[PDB]
Amino acid sequence: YKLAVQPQVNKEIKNNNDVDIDKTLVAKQSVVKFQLKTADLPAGRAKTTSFVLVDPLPSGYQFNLEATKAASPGFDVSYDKATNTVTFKATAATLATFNADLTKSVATIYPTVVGQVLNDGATYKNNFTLTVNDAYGIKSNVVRVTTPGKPNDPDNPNNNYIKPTKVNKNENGVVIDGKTVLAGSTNYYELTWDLDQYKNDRSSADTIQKGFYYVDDYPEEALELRQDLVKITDANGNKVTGVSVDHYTSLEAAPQEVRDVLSKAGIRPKGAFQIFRADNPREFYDTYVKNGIDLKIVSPMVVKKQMGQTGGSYENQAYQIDFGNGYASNIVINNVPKINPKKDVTLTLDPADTNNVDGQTIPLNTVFNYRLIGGIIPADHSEELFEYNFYDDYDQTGDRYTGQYKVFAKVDITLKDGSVIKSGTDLTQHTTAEVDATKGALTIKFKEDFLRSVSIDSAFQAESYIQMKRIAAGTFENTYVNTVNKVAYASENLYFQ
Ligand SMILES: [Ca+2]
Ligand SMILES: [Ca+2]
Repeated sequence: YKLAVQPQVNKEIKNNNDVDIDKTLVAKQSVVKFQLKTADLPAGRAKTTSFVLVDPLPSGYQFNLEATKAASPGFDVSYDKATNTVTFKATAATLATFNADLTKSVATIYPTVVGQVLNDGATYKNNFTLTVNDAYGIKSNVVRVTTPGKPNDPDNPNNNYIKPTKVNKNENGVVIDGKTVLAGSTNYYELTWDLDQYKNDRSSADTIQKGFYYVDDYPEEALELRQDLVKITDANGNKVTGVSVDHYTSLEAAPQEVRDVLSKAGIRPKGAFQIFRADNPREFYDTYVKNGIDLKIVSPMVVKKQMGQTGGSYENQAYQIDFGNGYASNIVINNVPKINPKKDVTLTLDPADTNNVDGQTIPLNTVFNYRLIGGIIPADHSEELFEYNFYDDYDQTGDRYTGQYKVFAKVDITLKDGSVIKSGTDLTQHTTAEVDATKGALTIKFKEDFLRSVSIDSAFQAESYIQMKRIAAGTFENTYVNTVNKVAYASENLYFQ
C-alpha cells in the first residue's frame, strides 16, 4: 500500500455570508474568507503521516488568527508575520481519521482563512499548496477579488477612483470657486456622492449595515446654513428619498452614533458640520450603490454679516462614508472682502484734491462737504451688485444740508457691455436721494439698473460729496453708513487721532 494520496485541490473565496465572490468587487474591510478544499482520499492509498496546507496571503489582506482557528477545526494553525503566510497542519486526530480504514475512501476536511481586505482599488489574489507526507505537493488554482478604487479594471468595467467632489456656485449656476463673496451672498455648494465605482458590488450584509453617510465640514465662523434649500438628486435627475439631514455645533455635541461613524472612518471635523445619512442602509445600497448612481447634494450656505467687518477667507470640505470607509473631497476656498467705508471733511468737490490730514476745524458759516467714501468691492465677485447707498445723519444744531451732492467713481468700473468708466467720473446721474429734512438725514442711492449693469468681474467703488454749511460754533458728530447688498457697514474717520 505505498503511493501517498494525491487529491486535486480547489481554493474558493467567499464573503462573510459564505457567497462565492471570485473575480468580483467587494468593499474595503469586507471580511474575505479562503477555503482550501481537497478531493476525497481514494481506497488503496498509503498511510497519510502529515497533511499541510500553506497559504501565502495577498498583500493588504489582514489575517484574523482567532477567527481562522474558529473556522478550521482538526488543523493546527500557525502564522508567519514577515511573509503574511498561514500554515494548517492536520492534527493527529485528523490523520487518525485519514488512516482509519485504508481500504475505503475518506472525505477530507478543509481549513478556512478568515481576514479582511485593507486597501482601496486593489486586486487580491490567492492560492495555497498542499504537501503530503513531507514530500510531494501541489499548488492550487488562483482566486481573487477586487476592492473598488481603480480604473481600467478587467473584472469591473465601471471601477474608477472613489472621489467625492465639491464645487461652489451663485444662483445663476456659475462656478464661483476662488472668488470674493460679499457678506449676505450665498454659496450654493454642490457636493457629489461618488458611487459609480461601487456598481455590481457583492459585499455581505454585515458590511452594508455599516451604512452610508456624507459630511460637510462647513466653516461656521464665516457661514450659516440655509438647511431648507438642500436638494438631494440622483444622476438620472430624480429626487432622492431615504437620506436625512442633520447639523451639529461640534463632534462632542452630536449623538453616540455619529461620533462612532466619524471616529471609525478617521474623520475629525473642525467645530460645526452638516451630516447626511441613509435612513435604511440596505434600501440605499439596493437603489443607488449597487447600481452605480452618483448623488448630488446642493447645500447652500450664506455668509454672515459679522464677516464683512473682519473680512478673510473660509474653506469648505466634504466627506463620503461608504461601508464605514472615509473619503475626502477637494477643498473649496472663497474670501469675504473687508468693506471699509471712510468719512472726511473737504472744502472742495474735486476727487483728485490734496490729501491734507490737519485737524479740520470749520469756521462759522463755511460751506463744506462730507466726503463719504464707499466700500471697495473687489474684482471677480459672486453675485451682481444691486444696492450701494450712502446714509448720512447730520447734526442740525451745527450743520444744514445745502441740497447739493455729487457722486464719483473711485476706481475704474467695467460694465458688462465692455465699456469702462474711469476713476473720477461723475456718477451723480445714476443716483437719487431720499431726504428727510426734519429728522436731519439723507440717503444717496445708486440706481439698481445701473449697479446690475456692472460686471461681476469688475471692481466697484464710489464716493459721495454732500454739501453743508456750518451754522454754529462747537464741534459736531456726523454719522455715515454705507449699505451694500442689504448689509450696513459703519464708517470710520479717514484720519485716526
Ligand atoms: Ca468614481
Ligand atoms: Ca466646520
